[PDB]
Amino acid sequence: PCITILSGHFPKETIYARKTKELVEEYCSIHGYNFYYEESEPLETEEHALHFRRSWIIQQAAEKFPSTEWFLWLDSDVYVNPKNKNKPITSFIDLSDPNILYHTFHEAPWGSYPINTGVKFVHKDALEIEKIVWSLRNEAPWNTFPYEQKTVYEYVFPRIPGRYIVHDPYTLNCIVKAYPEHVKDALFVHMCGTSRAERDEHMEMV
Ligand SMILES: [Mn+2]
Repeated sequence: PCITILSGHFPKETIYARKTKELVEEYCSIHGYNFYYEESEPLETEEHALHFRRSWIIQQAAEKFPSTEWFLWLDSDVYVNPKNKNKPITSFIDLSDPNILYHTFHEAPWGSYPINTGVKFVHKDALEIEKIVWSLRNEAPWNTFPYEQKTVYEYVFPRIPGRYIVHDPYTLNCIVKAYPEHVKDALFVHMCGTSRAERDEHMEMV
């Protein structure tokens, strides 16, 4: 399928995010995926609004790449494992069921929520849903942690029974501290919960 990977970060001075951007862009070039990257400074800078911004950036990606079938959001703290950069996304996940609108990933047993949306596949037919997710950013309880992640799991999922899958995260949302043993074989490696300087240091070793 036509896949558009999207992400974003501000400011440009944040080195780890420059590096993850580079690796994602390279990965897209290898497999012919579209790549959308939001470099603008957010107008709403509170923690909740920052987390929700992915559901606004997806519309940017849809406008730029109208032929997209699958949108793939990656946090700026996610990168493509160099060992696996020559392998397409479809070698790791089956996107053939026409009924699915979201592919998401758990973070068990080490995490704190049933899904981790640092990596999130959204079908083109869920763009109007993402518009709703964005609209909920300033309404309780969706404006409370974990924000868009809670909104997807607790607002969206109940309303689309059978049209989402929660997958093991070992290859596609491979949280570094939680699944160190799987990092080597992952496609998407997720530097979740760590500081900027810690991320800079990790990326230097990549
Ligand atoms: Mn993250």
